Amino acid sequence: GLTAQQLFASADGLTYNDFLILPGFIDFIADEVDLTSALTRKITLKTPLISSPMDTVTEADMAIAMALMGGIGFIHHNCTPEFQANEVRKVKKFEQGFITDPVVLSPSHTVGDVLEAKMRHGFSGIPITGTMGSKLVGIVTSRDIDFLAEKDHTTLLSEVMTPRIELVVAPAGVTLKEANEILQRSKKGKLPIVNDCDEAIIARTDLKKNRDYPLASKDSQKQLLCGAAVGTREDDKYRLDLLTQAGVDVIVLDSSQGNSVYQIAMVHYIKQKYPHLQVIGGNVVTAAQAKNLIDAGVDGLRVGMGCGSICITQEVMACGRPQGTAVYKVAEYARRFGVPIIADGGIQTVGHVVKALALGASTVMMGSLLAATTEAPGEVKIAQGVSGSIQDKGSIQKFVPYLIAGIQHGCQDIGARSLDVLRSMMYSGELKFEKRTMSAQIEGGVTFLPF
Amino acid sequence: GLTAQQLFASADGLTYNDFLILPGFIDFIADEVDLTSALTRKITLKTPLISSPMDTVTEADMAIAMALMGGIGFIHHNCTPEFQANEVRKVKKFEQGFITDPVVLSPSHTVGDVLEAKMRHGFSGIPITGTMGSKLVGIVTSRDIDFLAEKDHTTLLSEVMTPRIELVVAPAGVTLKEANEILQRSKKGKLPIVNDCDEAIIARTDLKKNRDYPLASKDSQKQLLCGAAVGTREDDKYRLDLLTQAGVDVIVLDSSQGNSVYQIAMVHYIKQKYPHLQVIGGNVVTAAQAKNLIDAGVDGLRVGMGCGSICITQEVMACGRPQGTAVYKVAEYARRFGVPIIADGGIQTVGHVVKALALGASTVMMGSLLAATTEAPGEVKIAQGVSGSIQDKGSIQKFVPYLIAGIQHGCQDIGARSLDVLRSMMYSGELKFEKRTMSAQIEGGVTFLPF
Amino acid sequence: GLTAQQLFASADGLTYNDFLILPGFIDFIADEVDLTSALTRKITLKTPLISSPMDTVTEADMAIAMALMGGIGFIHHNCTPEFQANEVRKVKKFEQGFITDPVVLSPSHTVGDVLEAKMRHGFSGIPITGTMGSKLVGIVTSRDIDFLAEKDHTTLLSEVMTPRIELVVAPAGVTLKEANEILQRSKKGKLPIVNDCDEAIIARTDLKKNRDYPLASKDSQKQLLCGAAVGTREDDKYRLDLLTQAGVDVIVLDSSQGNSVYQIAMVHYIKQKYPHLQVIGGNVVTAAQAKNLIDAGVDGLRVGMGCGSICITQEVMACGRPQGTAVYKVAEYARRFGVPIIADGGIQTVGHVVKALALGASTVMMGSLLAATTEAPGEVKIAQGVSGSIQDKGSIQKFVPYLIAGIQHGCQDIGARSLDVLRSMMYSGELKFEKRTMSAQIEGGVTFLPF
Ligand SMILES: NC(=O)c1ccc[n+]([C@@H]2O[C@H](COP(=O)([O-])OP(=O)(O)OC[C@H]3O[C@@H](n4cnc5c(N)ncnc54)[C@H](O)[C@@H]3O)[C@@H](O)[C@H]2O)c1
Ligand SMILES: NC(=O)c1ccc[n+]([C@@H]2O[C@H](COP(=O)([O-])OP(=O)(O)OC[C@H]3O[C@@H](n4cnc5c(N)ncnc54)[C@H](O)[C@@H]3O)[C@@H](O)[C@H]2O)c1
Ligand SMILES: NC(=O)c1ccc[n+]([C@@H]2O[C@H](COP(=O)([O-])OP(=O)(O)OC[C@H]3O[C@@H](n4cnc5c(N)ncnc54)[C@H](O)[C@@H]3O)[C@@H](O)[C@H]2O)c1
Ligand SMILES: Nc1nc2c(ncn2[C@@H]2O[C@H](COP(=O)(O)OP(=O)(O)OP(=O)(O)O)[C@@H](O)[C@H]2O)c(=O)[nH]1
Ligand SMILES: Nc1nc2c(ncn2[C@@H]2O[C@H](COP(=O)(O)OP(=O)(O)OP(=O)(O)O)[C@@H](O)[C@H]2O)c(=O)[nH]1
Ligand SMILES: Nc1nc2c(ncn2[C@@H]2O[C@H](COP(=O)(O)OP(=O)(O)OP(=O)(O)O)[C@@H](O)[C@H]2O)c(=O)[nH]1
Ligand SMILES: Nc1nc2c(ncn2[C@@H]2O[C@H](COP(=O)(O)OP(=O)(O)OP(=O)(O)O)[C@@H](O)[C@H]2O)c(=O)[nH]1
Ligand SMILES: Nc1nc2c(ncn2[C@@H]2O[C@H](COP(=O)(O)OP(=O)(O)OP(=O)(O)O)[C@@H](O)[C@H]2O)c(=O)[nH]1
Ligand SMILES: Nc1nc2c(ncn2[C@@H]2O[C@H](COP(=O)(O)OP(=O)(O)OP(=O)(O)O)[C@@H](O)[C@H]2O)c(=O)[nH]1
Ligand SMILES: Nc1ncnc2c1ncn2[C@@H]1O[C@H](COP(=O)(O)OP(=O)(O)OP(=O)(O)O)[C@@H](O)[C@H]1O
Ligand SMILES: Nc1ncnc2c1ncn2[C@@H]1O[C@H](COP(=O)(O)OP(=O)(O)OP(=O)(O)O)[C@@H](O)[C@H]1O
Ligand SMILES: Nc1ncnc2c1ncn2[C@@H]1O[C@H](COP(=O)(O)OP(=O)(O)OP(=O)(O)O)[C@@H](O)[C@H]1O
Ligand SMILES: O=c1[nH]cnc2c1ncn2[C@@H]1O[C@H](COP(=O)(O)O)[C@@H](O)[C@H]1O
Ligand SMILES: O=c1[nH]cnc2c1ncn2[C@@H]1O[C@H](COP(=O)(O)O)[C@@H](O)[C@H]1O
Ligand SMILES: O=c1[nH]cnc2c1ncn2[C@@H]1O[C@H](COP(=O)(O)O)[C@@H](O)[C@H]1O
Repeated sequence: GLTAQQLFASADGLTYNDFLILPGFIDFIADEVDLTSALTRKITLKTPLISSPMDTVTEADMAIAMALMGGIGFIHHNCTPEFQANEVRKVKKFEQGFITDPVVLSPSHTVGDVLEAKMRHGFSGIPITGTMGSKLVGIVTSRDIDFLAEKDHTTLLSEVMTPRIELVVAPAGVTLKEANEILQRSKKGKLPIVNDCDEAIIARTDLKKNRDYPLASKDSQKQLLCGAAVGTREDDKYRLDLLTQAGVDVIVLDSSQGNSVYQIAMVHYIKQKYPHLQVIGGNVVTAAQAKNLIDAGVDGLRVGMGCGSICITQEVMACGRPQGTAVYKVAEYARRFGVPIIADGGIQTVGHVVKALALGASTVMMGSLLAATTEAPGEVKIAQGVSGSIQDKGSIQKFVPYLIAGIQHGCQDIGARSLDVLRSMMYSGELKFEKRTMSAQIEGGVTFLPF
Repeated sequence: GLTAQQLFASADGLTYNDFLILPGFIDFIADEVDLTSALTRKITLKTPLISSPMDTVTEADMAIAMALMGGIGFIHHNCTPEFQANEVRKVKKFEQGFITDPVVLSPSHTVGDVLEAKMRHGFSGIPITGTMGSKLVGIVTSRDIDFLAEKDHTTLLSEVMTPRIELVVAPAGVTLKEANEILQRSKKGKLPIVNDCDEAIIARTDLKKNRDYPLASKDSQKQLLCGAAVGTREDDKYRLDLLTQAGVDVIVLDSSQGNSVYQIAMVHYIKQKYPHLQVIGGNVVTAAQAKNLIDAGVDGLRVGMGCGSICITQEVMACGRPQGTAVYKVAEYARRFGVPIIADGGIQTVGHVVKALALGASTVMMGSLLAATTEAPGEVKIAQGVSGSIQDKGSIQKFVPYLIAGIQHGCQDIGARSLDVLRSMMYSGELKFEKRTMSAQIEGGVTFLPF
Repeated sequence: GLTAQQLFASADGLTYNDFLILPGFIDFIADEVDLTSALTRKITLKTPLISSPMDTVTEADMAIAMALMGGIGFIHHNCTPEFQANEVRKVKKFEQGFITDPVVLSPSHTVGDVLEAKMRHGFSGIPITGTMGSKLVGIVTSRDIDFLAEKDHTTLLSEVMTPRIELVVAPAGVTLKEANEILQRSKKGKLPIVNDCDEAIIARTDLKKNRDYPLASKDSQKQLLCGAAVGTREDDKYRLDLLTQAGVDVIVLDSSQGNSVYQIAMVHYIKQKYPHLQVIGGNVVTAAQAKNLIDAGVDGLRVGMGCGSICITQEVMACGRPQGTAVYKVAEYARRFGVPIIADGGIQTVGHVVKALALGASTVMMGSLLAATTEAPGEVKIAQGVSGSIQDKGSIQKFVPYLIAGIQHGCQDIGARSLDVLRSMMYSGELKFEKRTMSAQIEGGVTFLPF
């Protein structure tokens, strides 16, 4: 076949469908290939898959799911800054380990107020001055509240709490694993971490979820990694603070055409106000474009212009690049400076994901391929997109594993035991390509139900 | 408008789409109308809706769901008798109240065996001679087993059980509400009901589910009502016993054409071997047909021939009846002997359900309208059906409430405050009808998403 | 429901799809219903089904098949009279019992001539003056000829015949059953029936075929009943003789509109030149039309005008009648004089056949429904038909039994144990009908594969 360099020296407009990969020597099982990949210069993920920040794709629910499956979710603009910050708060509060700021109450409150807290925040389990300085009086939970009816709005916590002397508690200074051990071998669900003066909390739901989700992408504090997209205008500097107060780990600068003085200024702003925050540059399709955002200190580069399944940018603008050529030509340069690429748009099926991953992309952000799932949101001003529709596609819980299995099988029967080794062979020529004619693409095709 | 008698005196082939109902005097809210209806002569349901016993509709999962929503599910033939009995067992074991036959173990077993029981039967909580005579040694549960790894298959229950002296227990003789009270005000999930000699169990999951499902159709023992369809041949008499050992409450005799000596013999067999079982006659579309099955002592009558969304019986047979005319003409006679009718086939939307309910049907069985949901099964020999397909329709949990809301709104704006009063007015003329021409049906029609 | 008289008193244009039959009391198995029916006043058939004489439906092969399945075949006009007579000869020679005119040879012939006879006539087994007066010299057959190669065209029958002294033979005067017994208990295939002077033949193939085809419609001489369609012009009187020399049993007078002086003249000609030949009148759709052909002495009446699946007669002519109304109104009168009716055109599926049989038709003739089968032929001048096409439909051997099964099931679940009792009930009101609206026909409908 043809090496990547020889394939892309043709100067043709090679998208993904314009070439294939010649298979290799299988030497391992379909479940042994490692999918480890980097979302950012200082964030590593188990699943290279990402969810694109669009109004009908990525909100708190999709971010929760995609962080549980080892990926990540980026939240969108079509909402108020307060709404975006609230969604990020939900994402980071889904699974938390140390519950350092419970929904605390004072013994003067009422079971009706406990029910109100259950509705508004979701938790029926809340410890009972009503601040993070109160020596425990007790705890309330579903098993203390549930049977009460017609009397909740008139019953003090006095009649239903658990007096602390009956509680099991732990000291302030024990590590998380030790607190988990004390919780596990206490046959109870909540272990308040208390100070020597008797003034955080760890739950069992977090451990059950750690069981249920082996690949969940968690931070150093056992909270789901979350990201957010911040614009380039002046107003964006209040949105950025309102959200970074929520602790977003990575931000993608949202812009159709990335290379500009404006995004460079926004970078120089972020990388000087919050030096520990990780940034992703704007959509570039050229090494000359990416040079500026790399010199600006950016840690990752979104790649793709006009190749979206919902994007008519080429039609309306006469600018862009073929998807696969852009991805290869940009990643071959970004790789020189440790900057992950993200192939955005153009991905219709798992073969496209595998092609993009082999072409240099350290991760892959997808849009419409993830839309219409049960977790997705919903049930002059020249335009650049179409208000399309997609058929129902089920839950991410069932869908993402299909993609992971497909990528692993592809790596198996292409001969790569890891997504790093795959790229190594590609950049060393041990992996081979061949172009496809329209008749060949016709040949390679055809009630289909993969699961 | 036209009374029901005057409408059906026309002798025309009036299906549901061939007439409408003139609205009346609204005097109440959309949520005040009562939907109480009888599935059988001695079974009353909260939701008149039923799920038809077909290979791609009704299995254990669908029956569980439809019993939770106040309806009922009938299990099909396309499987072994053992499979059908197992499915009925699952349905009756989903929510049980008194757990009279737990998955009991002996202290000589192993945590690996507890995990095996969790996988095969589903419960991780099981009490520990290992029979229903053992004085309790302890109990095991997720909070006793979960943290164990690489040692489960070599650890006796000695290291992990809860010694009984630490357990809370109750005496044998307390009523279910008292046992529930002791469980609720003990802050624990399992209360073994023990004899005075210290040799059943009630869980908290049943009470949580009773909270979550107010309208769940439960028997006198707090187990979901379940049904099964048994044929008419000689072999069916072993299937009938193998399933009635599971405690099916109601049986529908499955046959295209009901009136026959064969179904009469099967009736006379059931109603003399298991006199307490309730039977539903075969598909009849005529009062003369229904006379025989009524005199045979049957308690309910399935109605509908050739009107199924997947049925080509008229095309292949030249026999049947128009759906609405059959339903009215048969129910007007069955009503004379307290026998509920079931309108089967011909129902595409909620208006059809409302029409059938107004026409006399005490309940309504549906096929394709419920197919393709997340809960449904799957992902010469002259034929009478087609292997069709349906688009995804989501979960029953979300779908059935749409139907209940629609039927309630229909009753509201037709002026009926209950499904009994609706039928009373219909049979007394206070409810009025009018025929529709093809142009009128064209007029009354038209991206649609009801929820 | 509605009696036939009340249904057809509506004066509407009721085709088959415009009403249904209400079911009744099943009292027997699906294979117990008798399908005996009369093709003509003096021909009774086991299978009411007939094949219509059209260029693309009925030739020798189709007639052979449809006579084997208990029906009959009528041969067409689109060919020379010699061709039609030859086709009838093939039909009557397919299975023959007494082979009274074998392909006889003289011992001076050659094995090459035996092969030539095998190719031209089909039989490799022929007895060896070479006329029906020769005292047998021997017989030749595949087992005497097959191994010979490169020498067949130069070998006399002397080297290969079976000398008569080695043959088993029977006397002239034995009945067919006795000769068959002698053949069966002789362990050989051909038994020459010889005169006392030692000057017919029976094969084992005829007995094997009598085994394989229990319902085959055979004449009094064990030859397949065959028919032919003869025009009404002057030239047709030579075609009639050229074919009646072949022994056609029944003739259908082919004409779009039957009632005319020309067809009456043709009747009066046939019924006076060949008084033993049975005739079928021209297409009538009215009792006033049928009166003339009945008084002309006709023995059967083809019914149907403009209702063919390939006929545009109404469109081009403004004349005809609705199919079901015509069939009922004509058969109710013809029945008065023992004349079978034949419902032609309008039968799309088995339900149509059942409806027609219930309506009075003693038989039914089909066109396109039988076209495209493996047995069918092929692989100003105002027009009245269209050169349409049909999808492949398999062999008659498999397809006819499906129709028998369907008609029998229809009779079962409509409550008729015989096609005579069905008609008797219909004419006495024990069978009931109901009209269908367009919405009802829409309801009763829907990858379908009946076998
Ligand atoms: N990459 C793709 O495939 C693609 C294609 C089309 C659209 N999109 C997405 O749709 C959106 C379109 O981005 P956009 O750049 O058009 O929107 P934008 O909000 O960044 O800006 C819109 C217009 O204002 C300009 N602008 C940017 N920052 C400005 C500032 N601070 N002051 C003044 N003008 C400023 C832009 O150059 C552009 O002309 C983004 O979400 C983009 O990612 C993506
Ligand atoms: N009413 C409708 O809308 C409709 C239409 C078509 C099919 N169906 C369903 O499809 C199936 C078809 O039922 P069916 O009656 O054809 O199937 P079946 O298994 O009851 O019997 C098939 C055939 O055998 C006969 N039969 C019945 N019991 C028999 C016995 N004990 N011994 C011998 N023969 C016996 C029947 O009369 C029929 O001819 C059923 O599930 C029926 O409900 C329903
Ligand atoms: N039954 C149906 O639904 C239907 C409808 C249309 C056509 N067909 C078939 O197509 C063909 C059409 O028949 P057709 O009557 O048009 O053809 P035909 O050859 O019988 O006669 C054609 C014309 O000649 C006339 N004619 C017939 N015999 C005559 C005679 N002896 N002397 C003088 N004139 C004579 C007829 O009246 C007609 O005008 C037949 O095979 C008919 O059965 C059937
Ligand atoms: N309470 C609690 N403990 C956690 C959570 N996540 C990890 N831990 C604990 O932190 C330690 C990490 O163990 P791992 O097996 O590596 O856990 P993991 O979350 O699957 O993997 P990592 O994210 O790589 O740590 C153990 O003591 C875990 O019980 C969490 O969400 N809640
Ligand atoms: N109580 C509490 N839980 C929090 C908070 N923030 C995040 N969580 C997470 O809430 C998750 C579920 O804990 P709980 O709400 O107690 O769940 P539970 O044990 O099923 O309790 P109930 O909701 O009473 O049924 C855990 O993963 C916690 O990390 C917080 O402020 N308070
Ligand atoms: N443990 C347990 N108790 C139950 C169950 N169903 C009902 N009960 C108890 O039986 C009594 C019935 O109370 P209801 O409010 O009528 O319960 P429901 O199941 O919603 O309604 P019904 O089915 O009409 O009894 C109460 O004491 C319930 O707690 C069940 O599944 N499990
Ligand atoms: N233990 C037990 N439960 C049963 C049995 N049959 C039905 N159940 C039902 O199982 C349901 C769930 O109870 P549990 O198994 O305790 O569920 P849980 O409290 O979530 O406990 P885990 O399954 O250990 O997580 C209840 O509604 C019981 O009625 C049985 O034989 N044993
Ligand atoms: N020999 C012969 N058979 C005839 C004739 N007319 C009809 N048949 C039929 O031919 C059919 C087949 O008989 P055979 O020709 O002997 O068939 P076979 O036994 O397979 O013999 P081979 O053709 O030699 O293989 C029988 O059903 C006969 O009735 C005729 O003139 N001669
Ligand atoms: N050689 C020969 N004998 C036949 C044929 N048909 C019937 N026979 C004989 O004639 C007698 C009639 O027996 P049946 O059982 O009535 O035969 P069938 O053809 O199945 O039925 P029928 O047509 O009613 O005579 C028996 O002696 C048969 O062997 C035939 O095609 N060939
Ligand atoms: N540390 C503790 N020591 C003693 N009792 C406690 C402690 N924490 C909570 N409790 C009380 O005992 C129960 C401990 O179990 P847990 O906190 O998991 O309850 P829960 O949330 O109701 O369980 P579930 O949600 O699974 O029904 C609580 O319901 C509660 O009222
Ligand atoms: N009657 C009892 N008295 C004392 N301890 C009990 C009793 N029944 C069970 N236990 C032990 O204490 C716990 C009681 O809570 P429960 O039975 O609901 O646990 P669980 O099923 O693990 O809860 P969950 O499934 O909601 O996490 C069990 O985990 C168990 O091992
Ligand atoms: N009456 C007879 N007596 C003795 N031999 C006979 C007689 N008729 C035919 N034969 C010879 O013996 C064989 C008798 O069997 P039969 O006539 O069925 O042969 P066949 O047609 O070759 O059989 P098949 O076609 O099944 O292979 C013939 O092949 C033949 O040459
Ligand atoms: O509204 C729009 N107009 C044009 N391009 C868009 C729009 N919204 C998102 N995009 C881009 O198109 C991508 C979607 O690619 P997809 O995975 O093929 O759906 C996004 O990740 C953005 O880069
Ligand atoms: O396979 C089949 N052939 C013909 N009728 C069927 C078949 N299966 C089920 N039916 C009938 O058709 C009904 C389905 O009606 P639906 O609600 O309109 O789908 C069932 O309840 C049965 O009465
Ligand atoms: O060429 C034609 N033009 C008009 N009618 C025809 C023609 N050929 C046959 N017919 C009639 O149409 C019938 C076919 O009916 P079918 O079974 O519905 O195909 C035949 O039996 C004839 O009565």
